[PDB]
Amino acid sequence: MFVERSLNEIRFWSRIMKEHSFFLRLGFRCEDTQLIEEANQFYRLFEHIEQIAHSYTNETDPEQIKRFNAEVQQAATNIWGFKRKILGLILTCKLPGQNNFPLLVDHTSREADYFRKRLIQLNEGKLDALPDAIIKENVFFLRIMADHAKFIGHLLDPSERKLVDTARNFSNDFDELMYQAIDLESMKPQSQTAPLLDQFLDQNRVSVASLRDFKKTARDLIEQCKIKSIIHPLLADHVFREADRFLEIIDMYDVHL
Amino acid sequence: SVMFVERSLNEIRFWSRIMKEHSFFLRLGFRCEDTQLIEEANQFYRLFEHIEQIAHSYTNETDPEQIKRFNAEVQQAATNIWGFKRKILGLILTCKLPGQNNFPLLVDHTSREADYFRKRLIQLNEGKLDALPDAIIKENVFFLRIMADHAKFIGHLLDPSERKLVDTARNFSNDFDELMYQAIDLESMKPQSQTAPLLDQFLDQNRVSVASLRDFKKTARDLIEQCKIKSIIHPLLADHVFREADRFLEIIDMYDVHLT
Amino acid sequence: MFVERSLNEIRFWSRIMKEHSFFLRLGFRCEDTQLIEEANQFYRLFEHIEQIAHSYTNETDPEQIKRFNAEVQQAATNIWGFKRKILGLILTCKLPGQNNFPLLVDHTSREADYFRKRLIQLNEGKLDALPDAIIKENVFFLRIMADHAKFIGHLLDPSERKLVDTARNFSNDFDELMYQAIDLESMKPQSQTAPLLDQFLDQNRVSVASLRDFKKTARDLIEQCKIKSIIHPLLADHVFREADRFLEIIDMYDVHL
Amino acid sequence: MFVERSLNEIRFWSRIMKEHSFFLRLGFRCEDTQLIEEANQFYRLFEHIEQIAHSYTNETDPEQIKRFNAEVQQAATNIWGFKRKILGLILTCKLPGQNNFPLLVDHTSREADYFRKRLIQLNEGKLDALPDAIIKENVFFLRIMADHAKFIGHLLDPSERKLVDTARNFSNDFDELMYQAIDLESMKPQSQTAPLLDQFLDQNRVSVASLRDFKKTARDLIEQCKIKSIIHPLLADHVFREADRFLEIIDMYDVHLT
Amino acid sequence: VTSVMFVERSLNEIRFWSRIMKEHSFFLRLGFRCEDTQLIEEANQFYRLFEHIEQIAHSYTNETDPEQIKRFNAEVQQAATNIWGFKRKILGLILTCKLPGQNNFPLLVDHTSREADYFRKRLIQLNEGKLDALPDAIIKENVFFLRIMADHAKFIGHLLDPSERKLVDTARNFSNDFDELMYQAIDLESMKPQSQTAPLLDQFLDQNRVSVASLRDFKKTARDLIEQCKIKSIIHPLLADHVFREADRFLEIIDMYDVHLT
Amino acid sequence: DTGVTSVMFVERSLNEIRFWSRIMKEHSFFLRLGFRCEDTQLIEEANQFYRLFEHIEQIAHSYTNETDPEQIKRFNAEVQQAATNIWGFKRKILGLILTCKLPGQNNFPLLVDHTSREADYFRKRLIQLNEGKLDALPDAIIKENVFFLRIMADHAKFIGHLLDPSERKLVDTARNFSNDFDELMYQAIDLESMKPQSQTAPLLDQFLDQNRVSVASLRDFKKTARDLIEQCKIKSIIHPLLADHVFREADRFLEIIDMYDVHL
Ligand SMILES: [Fe+3]
Ligand SMILES: [Fe+3]
Ligand SMILES: [Fe+3]
Ligand SMILES: [Fe+3]
Ligand SMILES: [Fe+3]
Ligand SMILES: [Fe+3]
Ligand SMILES: [Mg+2]
Ligand SMILES: [Mg+2]
Ligand SMILES: [Mg+2]
Ligand SMILES: [Mg+2]
Ligand SMILES: [Mg+2]
Ligand SMILES: [Mg+2]
Repeated sequence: MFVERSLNEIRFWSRIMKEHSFFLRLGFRCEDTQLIEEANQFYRLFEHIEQIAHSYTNETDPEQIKRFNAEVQQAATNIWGFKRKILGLILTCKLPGQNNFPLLVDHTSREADYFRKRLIQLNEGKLDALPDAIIKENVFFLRIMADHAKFIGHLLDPSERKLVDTARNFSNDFDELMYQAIDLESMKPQSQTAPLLDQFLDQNRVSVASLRDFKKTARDLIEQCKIKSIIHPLLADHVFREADRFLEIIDMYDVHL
Repeated sequence: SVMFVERSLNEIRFWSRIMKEHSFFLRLGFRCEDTQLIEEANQFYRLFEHIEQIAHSYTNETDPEQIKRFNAEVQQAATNIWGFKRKILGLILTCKLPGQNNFPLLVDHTSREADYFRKRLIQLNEGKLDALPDAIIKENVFFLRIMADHAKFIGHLLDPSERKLVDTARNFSNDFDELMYQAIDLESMKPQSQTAPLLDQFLDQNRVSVASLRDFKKTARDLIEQCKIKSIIHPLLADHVFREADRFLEIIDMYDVHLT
Repeated sequence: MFVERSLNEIRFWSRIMKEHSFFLRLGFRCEDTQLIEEANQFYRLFEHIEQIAHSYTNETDPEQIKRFNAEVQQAATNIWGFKRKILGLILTCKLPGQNNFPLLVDHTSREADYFRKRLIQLNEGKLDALPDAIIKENVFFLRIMADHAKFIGHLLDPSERKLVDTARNFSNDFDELMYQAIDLESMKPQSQTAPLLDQFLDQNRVSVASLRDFKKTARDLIEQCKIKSIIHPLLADHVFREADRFLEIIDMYDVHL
Repeated sequence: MFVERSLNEIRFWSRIMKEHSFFLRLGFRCEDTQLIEEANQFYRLFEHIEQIAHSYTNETDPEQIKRFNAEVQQAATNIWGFKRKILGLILTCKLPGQNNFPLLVDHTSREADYFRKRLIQLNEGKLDALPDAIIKENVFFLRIMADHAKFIGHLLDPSERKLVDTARNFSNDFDELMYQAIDLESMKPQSQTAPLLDQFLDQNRVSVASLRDFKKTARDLIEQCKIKSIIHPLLADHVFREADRFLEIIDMYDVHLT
Repeated sequence: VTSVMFVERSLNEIRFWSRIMKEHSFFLRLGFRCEDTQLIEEANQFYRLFEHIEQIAHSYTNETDPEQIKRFNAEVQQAATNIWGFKRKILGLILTCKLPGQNNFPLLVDHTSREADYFRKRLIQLNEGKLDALPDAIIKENVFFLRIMADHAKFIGHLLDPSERKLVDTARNFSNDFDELMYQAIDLESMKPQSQTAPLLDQFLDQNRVSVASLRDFKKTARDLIEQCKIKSIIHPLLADHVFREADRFLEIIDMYDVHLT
Repeated sequence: DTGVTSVMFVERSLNEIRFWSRIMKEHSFFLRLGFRCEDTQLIEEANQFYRLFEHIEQIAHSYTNETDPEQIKRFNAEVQQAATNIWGFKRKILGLILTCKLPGQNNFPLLVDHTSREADYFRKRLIQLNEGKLDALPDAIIKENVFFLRIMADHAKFIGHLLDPSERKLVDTARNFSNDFDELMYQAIDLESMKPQSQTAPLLDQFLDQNRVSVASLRDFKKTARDLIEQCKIKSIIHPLLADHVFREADRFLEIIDMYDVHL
């Protein structure tokens, strides 16, 4: 259902790109003034997109929404190229002193691209059949979960030994499920049977729910200032919502099967 | 031009032998009632053995045009064995062959190796070999997975009573899992991650690991040849994975030099 | 009670022997026709024996059973001898490309032996004092438990990382209980105090009950084609019953104590 | 030797405090304008101190060296206060968005406290006798090493998995050496025998050597951009130089013990 | 009222650690060589001294005249000092290898004397009207006790028969777990007074309590298994009980402080 | 080659008695050390065993390869009764500890049982000698490794447990050896079950090979720890003579491994 889904995607992901520019900005060196401005530009861009998405509704004219999709797709492409650009400066050591992790940069670029791609599937009636969506969403989100588990463990203060270790065991849980998901993807279309796919979702579910439960707790502790970390609480909430979205997808794909 | 000829003969002398051996290994995994599948495997064995013989008869003086035609026929043999491995996998995954003995990972593994070969031939035939930074990343992302799978197969095919070597295999298994992920990340970070320093460190880190597995596979192979250890690894399988490890090592050293 | 016991043993173990003959035949190469024919021979002979034991009842003439015992006890000596001949051929590498694990072969042979000597026990009335019994069965069966955890781990498709790992944890669990059993053994009969034996039995039960559930779970998943393995739906059922059986014995030993 | 040792200590630790000033400012948010310039002030104070230290010689009037020590002591007290104040802002979440690890702020404050305490010992004639120094230096420095291994592992890009895991193994190695150090410490003066302290120095030396070498290597790969991290090259050379001084101390205690 | 709280606290402190110092006297005597008779005799007098101090501590009441309790604190603190000196003398003898054959872990001797020292310093706090405020109490007590629980896990693991592999593995896990909390506690402590926020202190207590409760259960079960003869060890049943009571003490303190913080 | 694997009746006898008599004598001291001071029956009974094996060791050392095979044969049967006696004593002690009849004593039950296994092995070896039934090489290889890999795995726990827990590095090293030999022992058990099929020269050669690297390494670790204890350089409750006692036992296992390797 094109209008339904378009707006869901955009409401969620544009909040994400908006938040991304804030985080990337926090990690720029103070003197990198052009990059700080770009970041602020993209901040307001996606902020604006966000407001527009919320002001639409299921009863909005499909054509108007197709144009919005096309427009949001172009913003998703522009934040993407911006992230790449930062990645190349960091990776060539052009920004000594800077505090963006290359992996987080690449990470946020993959989500931007997940976003632009989804918009194209929508505007093209090229959504995926259930067998393909189960594999591709999982292969995608399981890497994203594994990434978050490392961001948290890296941004936790090293004195927080027990929570650093807990995030470490989540970073290994998802490293390993991502690999099962990579194998399952190579064995397609042969792997794409009812019983293999149901088991695959079954097994991912218990972890994601656990991780989601963990990001929530972590978020509340950070907000209450109960732990030591360089984790901005908006970041903690952000990865919580990404986890929570993965879990909804997993649960709805398990209903469709 | 003559170097198109070298490179095609090297690729075929190596991978044709691998495709022929795959046919043997897969058939060894078949239940004794699967005569069609068994006979199909034997056909592919005969086919690639014959492709291998031809490839060792041609030479660096051979007409580039007859080499180019050999490539397209060999590339079609590759497409077909790939097609056949895919059908075996389908069957395993739907439990059509209860009692069969081929790991589905092994069936996808060898089928991945047929695809590698397929695409290399096309690359040569079009004169479309990758630039150094893409080759490096592409060859490794692929071969590090292969080494990772090897280490698992060895570990699963060793007899559970050979605790020390099973444990060693699992340590290798763990390292190449780790190296594949580093390569998946590099790959995602490309072209930004394709700088001289990053790629030299990537290859350096890989080389120490690959040479060590290479040595373990050889030592394993010598032991299985003399019945010094307990397993269900046919000696030729031990030799096969040792050869593919050696191949990978030469390629890394190749690129290492091209860059350094 | 000599009769109920014999038939219980024979009804259970003959099926185990029938089943080995079939598992072994699948490791045999297609060229190895004499081995295949002999294995199908032991399959047919224990199946026949299964059938005979399901026809008898606790009413049956003692002597007609004391001689069914000796019959069957010969059949178990013979299958034992055959699993041994397979072992020798495997260990000197005269059958390259076969798919039976030497550990598997020595393991069937140990089970086969166990049966042989139990029948002897039943006919000689040399059945074990309770303290000696608890230590003997547990040593034997813990080891069987420890091998099974390995066979499961090795015969699962390597792409089943989560499940391979679970089997490995069990494997280590049971190696540990066995080494504990072994030390109690050497400490016998000094170690054969009621509380020591009661603590022994308690520790082992938690693990055996775990693994039993795992096996049941795994079997159900392979039957349903939910997981990637080269474990036969029958083999999984086979180790489940041996697990199940061992738990019966443990529970009964705690009761008589 | 009062002058020698003062100058040695000052030349080393002044560069260290100057470097902290730089790392701390990198961790501040851009609107933290007063923090940034307070950091830049210490940067300068200590560069100047470093310059003066480097221009005096073993032959300088002890009375001027004594006064320099006292001047340096106060500078070290003030940056220690500055470090603590920053610790307080962070721990009460007054600075969201900032990127200085509280552990790192605490750690640099512990280094400042060490510097300042060594200047007092110097000026008072109250340096430790050997068996006390051995235990005290090691208890202190082994902790410095455990932290550094954790800072390295955290500041490494998460995708640098082999290097992340090597750093963790070093963190684990040093936690364990530090706890051994803490029990020896509790067991003193009884544990202060030549044999126990000889073996202490020996166990410790080998991981300090490996760690120094890992730091050298990390520094060189970062300088050459061969790996991914958020570790300024200078932070790499810095911890490398703290590892090296610990190792020089171990070697000189070992010589004295023998 | 306030004098009554001085008295209550003094007698709680003394009732508890007088028992501990006494038992330590026994434990250490058990680990001496049979030919070390002067040491054994000296251990035997300390047992008897704390036995009597414990007796008197249980006969005094909350109604006891504070001046007398004060005099009692001072004398028992002199006894604490004296057994500390003894424990340290022994540690010396061992670390200079002069008792080949003895069976007391030097870590244990040193552990016992840290508890002797704790007891001696609590009594001076009580007598001088100088108890820790809540923020410092919370950090000083956990720092002390976390090290104690860590040591205990080690002793259990070393004193279990090696054939008890599962139980040795649980002790060792608990040991690792408490090394970890101890080291969190040492970083919190260095970050004081900045780290002394109600929020950071509440989480510190919560995180420690999960562990201490869990080890407390374990030490009780182990104690019962040993009294019942169900497991193989060289752990005197009383020693198991002793370390259970110290865990229980520590869990009390965490609850009383969680309460007073909330 | 120092006689450990000799098949000459006299030489092998003296070698075995010289070595194991000293071992049992030292067990008599170690066991005594773990008794409560009030258990004087035990203390006295241990001192007597200490005295017996001390005596036997001096006599073994007085005999030569030239001594009359009839004397040696009677000596062996005496020494064999002695070994049966100390074995029963150790089992008695074990029984007392397992019924918790001695609260506060310090001998591990695994240690007591382990000393009774070394005793039983002395026992059975002298019976082989007198009856003329030393094992053929493929059996000796399996049987000795199974016995001695267990001895080695027990020792690395004895060291693990008797080191002060504040020696974290060394206690961790002990544990790694302990796990290695657990694993080597379980390999031998399987090898032993798979016999006589497994007794091929290639499988026994690999077995010994793998066994050797761990044994030489534990041997070296035990010599090093011995020297650190004599010097007072580490913290433990390991008597310096216990450290040397388990070094001599590893060392002998190493001769056996190296000599079997040659013969093989
Ligand atoms: Fe995001
Ligand atoms: Fe291949
Ligand atoms: Fe079976
Ligand atoms: Fe510093
Ligand atoms: Fe205590
Ligand atoms: Fe011994
Ligand atoms: Mg994300
Ligand atoms: Mg391959
Ligand atoms: Mg079985
Ligand atoms: Mg530092
Ligand atoms: Mg205590
Ligand atoms: Mg021994």
